[PDB]
This record gives sequence, C-alpha cells and structure tokens, in this order.
Amino acid sequence: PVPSRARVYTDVNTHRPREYWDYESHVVEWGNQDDYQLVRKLGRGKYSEVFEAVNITNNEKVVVKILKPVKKKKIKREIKILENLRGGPNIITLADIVKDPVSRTPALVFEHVNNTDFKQLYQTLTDYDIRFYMYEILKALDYCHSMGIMHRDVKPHNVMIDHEHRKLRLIDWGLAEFYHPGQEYNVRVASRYFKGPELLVDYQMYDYSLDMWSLGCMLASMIFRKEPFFHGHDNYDQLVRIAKVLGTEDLYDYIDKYNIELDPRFNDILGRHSRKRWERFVHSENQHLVSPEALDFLDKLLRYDHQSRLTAREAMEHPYFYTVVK
Repeated sequence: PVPSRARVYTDVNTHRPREYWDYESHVVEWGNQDDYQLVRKLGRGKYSEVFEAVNITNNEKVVVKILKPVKKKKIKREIKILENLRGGPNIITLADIVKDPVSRTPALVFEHVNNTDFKQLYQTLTDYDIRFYMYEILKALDYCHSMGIMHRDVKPHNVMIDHEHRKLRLIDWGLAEFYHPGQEYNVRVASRYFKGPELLVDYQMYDYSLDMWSLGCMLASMIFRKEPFFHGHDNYDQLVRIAKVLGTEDLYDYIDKYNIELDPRFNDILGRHSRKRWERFVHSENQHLVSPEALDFLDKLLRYDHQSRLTAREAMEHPYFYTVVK
C-alpha cells in the first residue's frame, strides 16, 4: 500500500499544541443537571434518546442528547471535536455537558434547531435550494477540515435543516477524527450508502476527502431524486453498485495506483462495467434540478481516487454555486 497525503490542510495538527488533538487527556467541565427542564421526546437514536428542552436559567431553547452507556474515550473525542469547532459556520454548537447525579449517565446539550423530516424535504427542493444548502454544508466541511478534523459520517440524517429560516447545521460528530499526515485509520467509520471506495477496499491512509465523497452521494440523491443513490445491500455490494456507475476500469486503476490488496472476495462480484454518463440518470421528473454545471460538480466529487476529488473550498468555487454568492 502506497502512502497518501491530504492535498489541503495536511499539517494543521502537526503545528498544533498537544492539548488540541489529545482528546484522551481532555478534562470535561460539567454543568448543572437541574439547570435544564425536559419538555418533549424527539425520538430514539441508536446511542442516545433525544429530548426537546429549555434552559430554565436564561430561557434558551435547547436540545439534550441523553447518552446510552458507551466507552468514555469515544464521547471525550466527540466533546473535544465539538469544542474545537464551536463558533464555526453551520457547525452545531455544544451549549453544555451535564450528568445525572443519581444515575451517573451523561447527556450533551446542543442548540435547538427545528428540523424537517429530510425524507419529505428533498421531495420539494428547488434547483436553487439544492445549490444553497450544498453551499451551506460545504461551509461546515471546509471549516472543519481547516481545523484538522474529518467528520466521517456525512449523510442527510446528520444535516439539520430549518427551512423556514433557511438555516443548516452539521451534527453527530461521534465518528469524527483528527487528521494526522501519514496516520492509518480504521475504515469501519461511515454509513454504508455514503462510504468512500477507499473504505470499501480497506485503504487506511485516508483524509478529509472521504467527506467529499459522502457529500457527492448526497448531491446525487438530491439532483436525481433517488435517495440513497448507491443502494448497496452490504459493504461488498456497495462497491459493486458504485462500479456499475463509475466503471470497473477506473476502480482497478485505483487499486494499482495505491498498490491496494483487494479482498479476494471481490473477484466474483465486481465483473466488468463501463463509466455511465450522468445524463443517463436524468428523467423528466428530476430534469429541473439537473444542469450542465451540476453534473460537472458531481463528476468531480464522485471519483475513486480520493486525491482527485475536489476539496471543500475548491468545490465552493465551482460554477454551480455562482448565484448563491449574494
């Protein structure tokens, strides 16, 4: 396996004090439990129950995430990432961190954002709406990459949209990591439909560009109205359905370039496939969302070679966003 480096923000953490990325030695400063009053449940998560609440101290609208017991190392990482990124554009802000003195169980308190069900939301988005919100997610990603942090779970579930106020937040940093040039990460880190080829072929020296693939998947679902775009049945099958769109030739070039040991179990399932034109996924029900610049932007995000992909700031430059600059 040939080593790899991020083309941007390569050395952010290299020139940052230990205290910035050494989340393990980070000490949490707790708030008061009794400062918060629960109002409504917002639904079950896999690792937390989420409640609508109010800070009775200053009457601020809050959301509290009551955590299920999980390894504390993981939550310390999330907290330190949240703290390092606070104030950033379209980054959810951690307001406070509290603990229940009777049950010991911790809970994270975030700013309230009024979220619309994304399933019904993408169904009504205008051409401008896709560009605008895409430009907003980009803001959060460039910011967080510039702070030496990969999100690693970019997907519609983790994007809070308040449509009436056209306000967007990137949430759920529980999988996020600090980028260190040369470091090998574990690849079991995204949601299936949003995993980058680098994860699926078990290439460990990845970077911020992973998020840009995921953001690519989101764009493909929005402009084509096919959510999710790559609907694989498992990790192996996920690559196959990517290969069915991007082609097997560029996939094999990708492994060769990085001297990747492709899992022997891929031998009978990949086959041969050609690069499809993006205009093939265009029909009369989604046509109004698709423009030449949209298809160019997408093609420059969905590529096997993670180094080839547009960086977040390079993506903000694209023709596709020329109207959303006002």
